[PDB]
Amino acid sequence: GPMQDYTARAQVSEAILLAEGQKSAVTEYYLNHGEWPGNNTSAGVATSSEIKGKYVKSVEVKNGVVTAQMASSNVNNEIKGKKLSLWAKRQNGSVKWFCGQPVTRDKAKANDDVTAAAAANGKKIDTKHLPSTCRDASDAS
Ligand SMILES: [Cl-]
Repeated sequence: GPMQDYTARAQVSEAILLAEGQKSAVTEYYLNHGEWPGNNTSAGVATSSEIKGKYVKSVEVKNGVVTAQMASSNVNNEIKGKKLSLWAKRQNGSVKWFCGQPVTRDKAKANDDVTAAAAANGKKIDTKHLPSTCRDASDAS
């Protein structure tokens, strides 16, 4: 119902905020090297398990894709342990950021494209629990 859906959405908003804190480091890496950072340390951000909050367990950087993982003990059943991603694409004076269900990038260096995450049993936050500003499909432009 509406109380539950609100609770979940509010919790997911914290994951987005924590993931957004990594954007500047990820972009800087890309501009410095002409390719995305493979991992958190290369990007100059904290190890993933240190990027945490009340409702957020971790934030991982993998080939420039920033993926947040919800906690399990104090979040809504439907989002426990589930994930969302942020990723960027060059516009050729700046980058544009995207946010939605989890994605991956196979290589650090191709139109900056990403693909929908393929891990079997996928733990993707349901669309209804994503903010209106975080519903991009993997193929969005
Ligand atoms: Cl937990």
